[PDB]
Amino acid sequence: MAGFVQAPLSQQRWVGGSVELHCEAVGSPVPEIQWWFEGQGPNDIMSQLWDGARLDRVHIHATYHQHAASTISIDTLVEEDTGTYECRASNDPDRNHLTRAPRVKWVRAQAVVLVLE
Amino acid sequence: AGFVQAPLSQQRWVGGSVELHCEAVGSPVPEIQWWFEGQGPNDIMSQLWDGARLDRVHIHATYHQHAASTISIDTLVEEDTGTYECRASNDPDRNHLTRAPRVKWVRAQAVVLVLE
Repeated sequence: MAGFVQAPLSQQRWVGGSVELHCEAVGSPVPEIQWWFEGQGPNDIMSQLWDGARLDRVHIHATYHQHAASTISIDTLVEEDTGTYECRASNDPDRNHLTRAPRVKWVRAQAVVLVLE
Repeated sequence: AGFVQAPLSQQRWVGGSVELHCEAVGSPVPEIQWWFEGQGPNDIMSQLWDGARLDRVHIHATYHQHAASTISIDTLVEEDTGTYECRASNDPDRNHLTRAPRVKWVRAQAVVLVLE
């Protein structure tokens, strides 16, 4: 299984600033970490963030020696960066792809980021 | 509200016990709840309560400066296996006095596996 030894921390930032969130997890094998995001307002749903997202303002750096560590950074914040950021970790062999054995659950830990003008 | 410590996944034995811990900050000091979802595509997340499962589940919390909460489970059985979720919020409407603006609580999860 996979478990968190550090969760990302909620924070309030300013339009034009930056934010950095950190996540750490253990397991054997060493788990993979992904970052996911959900905006405000009942239209928005959780989707995966990727290195280079949002016009290359989002950056993800990860290492996997002995334990999983991952940092997500966002340049030059705008208001719509506001929302819930979620770190997910798993060492399930089928987590990528499958096959209709349909469904690895990743453990999740959340931080809310509020961007004010 | 944010977490400064999430619960940690662990593997235990039928007949054993487990203890999960959660810590969160905010101002006002946020409330913490624990929720649980079993394995197998039938199961959905539901709130755990102090005394649950025939009084095998106990929840102790304190809210001075920061929110700290511990859930303990006595005498484990296989169906205690699943995902345990700590939720935290300091939203004034979270104990949802009908007022229809749907508070989101921040969540942090640990998986507990109970093997025979």
